[PDB]
Amino acid sequence: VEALERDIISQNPNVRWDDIADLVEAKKLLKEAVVLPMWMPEFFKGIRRPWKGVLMVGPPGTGKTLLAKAVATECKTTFFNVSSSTLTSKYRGESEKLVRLLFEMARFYSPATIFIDQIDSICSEHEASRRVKAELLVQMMVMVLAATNFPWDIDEALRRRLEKRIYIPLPSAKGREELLRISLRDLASIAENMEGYSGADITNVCRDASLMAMRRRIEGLTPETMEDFEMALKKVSKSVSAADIERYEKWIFEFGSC
Repeated sequence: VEALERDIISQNPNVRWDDIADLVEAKKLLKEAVVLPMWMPEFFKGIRRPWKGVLMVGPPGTGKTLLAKAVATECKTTFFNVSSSTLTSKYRGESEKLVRLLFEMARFYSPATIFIDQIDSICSEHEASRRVKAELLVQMMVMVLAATNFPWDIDEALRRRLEKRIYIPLPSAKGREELLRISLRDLASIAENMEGYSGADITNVCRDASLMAMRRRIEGLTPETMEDFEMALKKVSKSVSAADIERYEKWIFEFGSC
């Protein structure tokens, strides 16, 4: 199916750079994307070129899929929001040669970016998954970006194809402080308290801390806040264990250029 590719994947129109805090990661993803540079080596000189594959690896809740659009929007490229899990699911019939055709569509549109979310979920209809991996290989001007919350389950075959591998981490004490701000409009001691908490764990621990405690004590007593935070801060987990965070750091030491 050609026409239906255009409405969902080809265009989910991206137009922003700096958003949702995460200032430390955005920078890193901005130093390796090198937009103000990257247009130029693309333009005229060879021997020095864009990365033949960029793998974003890291913990969830960092929203790397947003960071994809955030890169493609600055280089003024046509953006492709292709899920890796979507090709195996939505197209059983030999329509998977449409990975190749997809790349052909990218070449057609001069500036292009092909983001593949959930790369890890490929080898995991096995035969279909085997075919699509092959089409992805033979295909790999444009730009190709990948994303995985499980870098370890990426096979060594597609891994090598990824030239640049970068770690997209959780918000540090400064992001999680400002995420606290965004979720509310005293925040300092709360932010530095414990690492690991992702933006989602933050933007909900606020809500508990906000009124699940506040209203409860005004609805509790008679008719006729900082304490609540720490109280309801330990009624939520991080959903990313220190050991799991320890895992990403290890993978990026052994396969990533950090």
